[PDB]
Amino acid sequence: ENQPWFAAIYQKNKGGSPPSFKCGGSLISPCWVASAAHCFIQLPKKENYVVYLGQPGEMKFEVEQLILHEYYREDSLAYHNDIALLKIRTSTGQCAQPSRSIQTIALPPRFTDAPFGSDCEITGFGLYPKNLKMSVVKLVSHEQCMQPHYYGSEINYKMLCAADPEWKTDSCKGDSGGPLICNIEGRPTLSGIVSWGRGCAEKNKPGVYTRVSHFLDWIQSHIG
Ligand code: NI
Repeated sequence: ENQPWFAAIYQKNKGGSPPSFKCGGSLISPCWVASAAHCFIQLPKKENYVVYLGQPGEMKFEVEQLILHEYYREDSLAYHNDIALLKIRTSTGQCAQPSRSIQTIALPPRFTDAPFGSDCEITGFGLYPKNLKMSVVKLVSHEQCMQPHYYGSEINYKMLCAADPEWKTDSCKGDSGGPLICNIEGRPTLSGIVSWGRGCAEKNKPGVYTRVSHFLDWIQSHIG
């Protein structure tokens, strides 16, 4: 749901109507929100979007800068390098200010003993904020995909593989997207980037997430 790190990105609608909900993101820095690049590739300009933080919510930000990954590409199977950075700012010129309703979520450690983490949950639907479920999932390596029947019994959880062009993925390519959270070292962590749409909440066919840990450098190359 709405834990202090959740950011609701909206797309400024034309005319007098109200902006519509677009895709979700995570507050990784007081001045930075991470989200899916495929939510912006069709309108790549900063001024068409407004992010909301807090409990609309407790804080309104306009995006001073919109950074899509330079190697973003959509083949007919999945979104590769599907990651985007939003530098947020208020009308008063301030960035997001920490509280008990607005906190930053931890980024993946560069290295840890159990890289996949524990109790991983994806965000997604089952059109508007709060039809959003957080479904517990099972991250897997590319070897347990395409053939999980050769590794274990079937459970009612969805399996997800890290996005990779060399290994055929076949995952839903929704028009929306959001964060994948795992518990690394006992702390909630922005582990992945998933897409929201039809076929994105289904359990029997494995899906695909953009693995945040593979972009650390890139991220920090824009945050530091
Ligand atoms: Ni890895």
